[PDB]
Amino acid sequence: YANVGRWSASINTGNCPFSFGKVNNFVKFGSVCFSLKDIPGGCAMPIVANWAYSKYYTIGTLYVSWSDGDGITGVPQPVEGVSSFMNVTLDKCTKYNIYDV
Amino acid sequence: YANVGRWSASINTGNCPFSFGKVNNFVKFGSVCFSLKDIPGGCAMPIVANWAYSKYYTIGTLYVSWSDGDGITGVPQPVEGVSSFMNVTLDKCTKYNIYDV
Ligand SMILES: *[C@@H]1O[C@H](CO)[C@@H](O)[C@H](O)[C@H]1NC(C)=O
Ligand SMILES: *[C@@H]1O[C@H](CO)[C@@H](O)[C@H](O)[C@H]1NC(C)=O
Repeated sequence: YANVGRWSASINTGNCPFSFGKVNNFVKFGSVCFSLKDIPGGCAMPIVANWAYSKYYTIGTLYVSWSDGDGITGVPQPVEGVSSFMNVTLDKCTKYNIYDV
Repeated sequence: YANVGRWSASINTGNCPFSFGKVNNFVKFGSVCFSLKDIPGGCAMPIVANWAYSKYYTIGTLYVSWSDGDGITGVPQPVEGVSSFMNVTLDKCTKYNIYDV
């Protein structure tokens, strides 16, 4: 969509213990699955359009379901192969995600 | 199923204030109902298969719904008729469920 007039749209957390987008920050799961048709035990994130922050419509929702644990990690950008990078900024104040801390 | 390879499966509490199996411990309801198709206001317990505790699949879910109150009790084993047993172990430390305490 275009930002025509005072229209806006977004995902919202809805009732999940994470947000769409924010799961790119090294959030971990034993298994995670998404749908545009409802899925059992899963939380739902409303795809909300609104006009002027004054009228709001759930133009759809995203249904998301997961196991806690790990083996699945959400990440900022692409990765390849067996070899894995370590990226570190020495001696400068830094925001870090080190061995899932 | 057989425990072939590292496969396992279970019910989990999901989002319920009880577990399947554990409701056999004298848990009480005004009404309770179960389904394999979704039911309104009810919590859902995921029927999870997993491999090696490392990949997990909701092979189904159990949907469960209830009223609080009583007249329905979950119990360990069968019962019959109008007459009801009292089973007590005097003078030895014991785990008890006495008049729903
Ligand atoms: C480390 O992260 C920064 C963030 O932009 C990126 O520019 C850089 O390419 C990364 N280094 C490696 C080795 O991936
Ligand atoms: C009392 O509970 C024990 C637990 O195993 C059982 O073996 C016994 O038969 C019970 N007694 C009665 C009267 O049901």
